[PDB]
Parts: sequence; C-alpha cells; structure tokens
Amino acid sequence: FACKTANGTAIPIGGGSANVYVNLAPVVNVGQNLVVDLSTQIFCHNDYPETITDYVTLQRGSAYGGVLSNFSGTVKYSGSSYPFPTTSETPRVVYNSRTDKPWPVALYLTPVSSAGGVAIKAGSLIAVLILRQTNNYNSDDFQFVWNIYANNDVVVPT
Ligand SMILES: CNC(=O)c1cc(C(=O)NC)cc(-c2ccc(O[C@H]3O[C@H](CO)[C@@H](O)[C@H](O)[C@@H]3O)c(C)c2)c1
Repeated sequence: FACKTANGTAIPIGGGSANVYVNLAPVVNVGQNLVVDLSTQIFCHNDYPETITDYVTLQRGSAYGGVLSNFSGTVKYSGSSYPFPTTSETPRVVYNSRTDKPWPVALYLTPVSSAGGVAIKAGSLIAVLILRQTNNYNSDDFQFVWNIYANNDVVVPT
C-alpha cells in the first residue's frame, strides 16, 4: 500500500508525510461552504490485492492558520460526514486494487461570524490529515500524513 499526490510527490510503503497544494474558491460567504476536495489530490493503491485487503481510515483531521481561526465545519469521508476538526477516527474504506484510487476526503468549511476580508492566506498551512492504513494480513499500522496548503487567498465578504 502506497500513495501519490496531484503535485507529483509520493509516500511509500510504511507511511510518511507529503505536502498537498489546493486551489480554493476565492470568495466564500458566511453561511456557505468552502469545499476542499482531497479526492482529486490524494490517491492510493493496494500492492497485493490478490491476497491482502487494505483498510484505510481518516484517523485525525486538524485545522491550522486561517481555517483554525476563521472556519468551522465538517469532513466528508466515503459518503458520511463528521465534525472537523475531527473528534474520532472514521470507519475503514477498503482498498483492493493495484490501480490508483482516490482517498475520498473533502472538507466543508463555513466561515465563523467574525471572519471578514482575507480569511485564508495564499501559501499557508490549512490542515493536516492523517490516513491510517492497516490490512487483513499482518500487523502493519502505518500513518500517511498529509499537510494541506492553500494555493491562493480566500476572502469572506463583509
Ligand atoms: C515470499 N513472497 C511474499 O511473501 C509475497 C508475494 C507477493 C505476490 O506474489 N504478489 C503478486 C506479494 C507480497 C506482498 C507485497 C506487499 C506487502 O505489504 C505492503 O502492501 C500490502 C498490500 O498493499 C499492505 O497491506 C502492507 O501494509 C504493505 O504496504 C506484503 C505484506 C506482501 C509478498
């Protein structure tokens, strides 16, 4: 089991860390959602699908910078949503193919009432997402750590 990103970086067998850079809607109103879709950013596969079933969770999702200060919301993982920043570990998603498959994670972030002006700065860290991979074969328990950076400013209108 290993993963790759939309910026040409990777994390091998055994886990590790990678940076991910996301284009964000430049204007988000209070009462509306900024959607940060990582399923177009992070992809993984199973290296022995004939024999091994891989299990993948979102173990933890943390907010940073302007997201920490200026937003609240949820994280959607494989069709169900949970509070973000996270308060538990999600259920497992199965990976059962050698073919790249997206990691089905998306943030739904809505501005807090005091947000206004530039609420997320270009280049800043906005989140860290921990993917936990296990399997039905041995005792491997690996963390794939995804550091999520904004490519651009996000403004909350006054
Ligand atoms: C003597 N030979 C053999 O023992 C052996 C023959 C084959 C083989 O015949 N393949 C066609 C494949 C394998 C193989 C590959 C990857 C692998 O582990 C990696 O990949 C797994 C599946 O993604 C992850 O669960 C795991 O955490 C890790 O990342 C493990 C445990 C075993 C071994």
